[PDB]
Amino acid sequence: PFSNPNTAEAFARSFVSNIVSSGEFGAQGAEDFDDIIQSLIQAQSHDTKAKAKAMQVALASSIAELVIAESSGGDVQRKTNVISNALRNALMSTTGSPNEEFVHEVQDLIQMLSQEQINE
Amino acid sequence: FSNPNTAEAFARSFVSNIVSSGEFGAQGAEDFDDIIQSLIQAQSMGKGRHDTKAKAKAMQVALASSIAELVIAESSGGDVQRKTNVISNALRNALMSTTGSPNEEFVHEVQDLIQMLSQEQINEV
Repeated sequence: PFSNPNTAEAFARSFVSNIVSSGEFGAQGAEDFDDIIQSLIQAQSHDTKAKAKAMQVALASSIAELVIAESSGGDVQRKTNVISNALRNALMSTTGSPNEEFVHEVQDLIQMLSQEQINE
Repeated sequence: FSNPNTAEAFARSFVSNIVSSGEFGAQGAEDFDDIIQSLIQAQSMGKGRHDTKAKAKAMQVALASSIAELVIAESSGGDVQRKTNVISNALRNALMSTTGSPNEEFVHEVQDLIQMLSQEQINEV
């Protein structure tokens, strides 16, 4: 989905809409996701495979870190399931595919970052 | 990384340290430069209407993960410990030079991300 800058723009709009609709995040939380995803999508703009991988991981890691920073510890599993659902749905509606690898990366990153000193 | 003037200087110093290490070739150094410059622009843009502590953490993690992923991408699996040591040393010197702390929390984040990303399907060869 991060092939086309227009597909990327369309995925971002759809993901943030899925976050707003969940009822799990307030005004500021949905805005946090929007500011961060919009920034990284815009940055993702000659390409190498290595650079594409770095940008895909930067986006996955930014989403994972927001889940932790928005959560209060005990609700990380609930917010992980809500963000996983929002992601799967936006990918499926914008691409016809659920991009399970991208979702796996975000889930793995959420679990690793729940233990980093930046989040202690 | 909240101070644009510092951010830019850190980018230049870090990339200089990567080039001087001799551990990364010309393409590697180019990939690092392009990615670190994009993530600085992202750090500024990520402030949007009102900067928040949660957004600042998300953008520091995005920068750390982008560095960790290129370490994996620029090798092909084998020499990960040497490259982790060289990148950690390049980062510490660039942080000390531009801030006067080694910011070992940020460096540890990058070392943890190298460990975890070296497991992921995107990195399978």
